[PDB]
Amino acid sequence: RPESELIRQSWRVVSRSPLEHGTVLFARLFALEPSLLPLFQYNGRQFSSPEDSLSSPEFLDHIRKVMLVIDAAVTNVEDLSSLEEYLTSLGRKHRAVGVRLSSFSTVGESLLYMLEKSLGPDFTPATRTAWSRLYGAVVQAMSRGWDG
Ligand code: HEM
Ligand SMILES: [Ar]
Ligand SMILES: [Ar]
Ligand SMILES: [Ar]
Ligand SMILES: [Ar]
Ligand SMILES: [Ar]
Ligand SMILES: [Ar]
Ligand SMILES: [Ar]
Ligand SMILES: [Ar]
Ligand SMILES: [Ar]
Ligand SMILES: [Ar]
Ligand SMILES: [Ar]
Ligand SMILES: [Ar]
Ligand SMILES: [Cl-]
Repeated sequence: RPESELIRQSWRVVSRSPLEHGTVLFARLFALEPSLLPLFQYNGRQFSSPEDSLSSPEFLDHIRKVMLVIDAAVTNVEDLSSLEEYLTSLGRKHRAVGVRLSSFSTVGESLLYMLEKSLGPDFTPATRTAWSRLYGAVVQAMSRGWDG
């Protein structure tokens, strides 16, 4: 398709520095939905503030994990059924830790935000539409993990 190369092309520069870029996504995510912060409980303890999360190795390791799942979705953009299985399980786990399926709309806007900010003029409405569709495919697959 042409959408696939829009995604592949947009992801290139972001994918080279995954923690720097994922740190934008999370900072935006906590700015939109502060109530996500307490859901990371490493040694059953809660982050008081967003800048607290950024000092946590485990938290930063979760940013890399997110970005690796996105790298998988970009990799397999033309055949996503393969990931469907993993993604339902991923969804299950995120129900187990306290994530409300509604919070993933905030995730999508954070991912668009981060991409818009690294691409500037290159993130065209077509690029936005391409990502919104891929992210949608991801979220359908993970939401099976709440039930469906
Ligand atoms: C509101 C958004 C999210 C919250 C609060 C959240 C929270 C968590 C928590 C608490 C864990 C277990 C602790 C840890 O491994 O670091 C986890 C694991 C994970 N998260 Fe997230 N998460 C969210 C979104 C995402 C998204 C969007 C992705 C991927 C696209 C993702 C990928 C993962 C992965 C890969 C793991 C490892 C699970 C496993 O295989 O054990 N997370 N997340
Ligand atoms: Ar991320
Ligand atoms: Ar953050
Ligand atoms: Ar991962
Ligand atoms: Ar993955
Ligand atoms: Ar994703
Ligand atoms: Ar999880
Ligand atoms: Ar996320
Ligand atoms: Ar994401
Ligand atoms: Ar998205
Ligand atoms: Ar995605
Ligand atoms: Ar997917
Ligand atoms: Ar997602
Ligand atoms: Cl490259």
